[PDB]
Amino acid sequence: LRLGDIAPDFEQDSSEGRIRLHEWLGDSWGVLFSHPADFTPVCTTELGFTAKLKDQFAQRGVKVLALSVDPVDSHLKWIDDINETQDTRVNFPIIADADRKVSELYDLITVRSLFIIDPNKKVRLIITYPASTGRNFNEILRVIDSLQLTDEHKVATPANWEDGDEVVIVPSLKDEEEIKRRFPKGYRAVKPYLRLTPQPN
Amino acid sequence: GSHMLRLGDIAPDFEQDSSEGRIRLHEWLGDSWGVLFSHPADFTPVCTTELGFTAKLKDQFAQRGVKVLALSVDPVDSHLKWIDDINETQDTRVNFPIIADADRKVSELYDLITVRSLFIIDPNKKVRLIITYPASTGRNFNEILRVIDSLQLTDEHKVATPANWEDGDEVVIVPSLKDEEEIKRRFPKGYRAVKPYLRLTPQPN
Repeated sequence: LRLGDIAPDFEQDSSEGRIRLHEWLGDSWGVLFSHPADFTPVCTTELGFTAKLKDQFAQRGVKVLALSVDPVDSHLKWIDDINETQDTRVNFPIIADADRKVSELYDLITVRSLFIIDPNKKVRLIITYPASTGRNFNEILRVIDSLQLTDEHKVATPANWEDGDEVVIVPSLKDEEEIKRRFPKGYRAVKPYLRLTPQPN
Repeated sequence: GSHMLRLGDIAPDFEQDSSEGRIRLHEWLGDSWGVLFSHPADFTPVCTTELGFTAKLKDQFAQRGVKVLALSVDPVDSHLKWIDDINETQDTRVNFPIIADADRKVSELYDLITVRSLFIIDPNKKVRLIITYPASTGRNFNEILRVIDSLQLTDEHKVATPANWEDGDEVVIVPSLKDEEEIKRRFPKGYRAVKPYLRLTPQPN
């Protein structure tokens, strides 16, 4: 699976019923989190933050699913532990991938991958962390804010950009009357290739 | 043989020209941690800002014993001109080598042939993290540092960093460690068994 590939559609059982990925997503952004097994400490804490970021995901029109190979009864029992020990409520599906169909489809055969999926079902980011190291969910939101903004405007987000920081005009946009139209907040040519503009609102 | 690198793969050695002389990767790293940053081409705005921030975190990489290399398919002369623009527009001084991969040898070897990859390399030359970001979206240098803090800690002690862990926060005892006598030795500060598989322990010294 490479960036710009279609996120392969699947049908699989889950903690919230049988799920067809593409149909469930509809026109929403997606984040598929994979976890190697239920009742694992790092993963427990990650599914905690994912549940706690319900509203943050909803604001951005992002649907979230987790994936593990353990059965539905295991997932449901694990959700009880997450809800209690992380002081939250898992609101989203954990896919029960017992037959490995979804894991093979996403080339997941210890490390775990997240896949960011756009409304046209394209993989826009693949992040793999080792088992030693839990995710930073601020970074996941900041990348989604980058992708959404750079899909809606001809900008790219610089190093250590946060929502509201100024952005660079994309290098391929070189039409000077087009640049004037598209960026009424104005821009600075710091270099021929480095053009800074306030984030379009 | 050249292929898309996976965690635990050895970061393959090479010899290549750079902005700071002809470099052999494994020899140049020695027993330090390494971060190899790729950049598709010189004079690209996101990449300019990334080499700026990378140069600003000089002290931060050196505190952690981490050596930094950039890599781009462009000659030395082009790299040196670009370093002048980076140093000036980003208010810094690039003090790490930008590899001049003009014959594409290192890019083909790392199978990087628009995205850019960073590889975190441990003392035994193993890839411990790969982050590929698309051209639209600049990296977060705070996260690269936090993951280095996680990997270094989780190599010296038998812990894993939970979600949203920062340096000095509670950690979890790796599941693979289950010998309660060994645990008692290694964690004198003690631990909370929230569940049998979720054992929280203050970050070791």
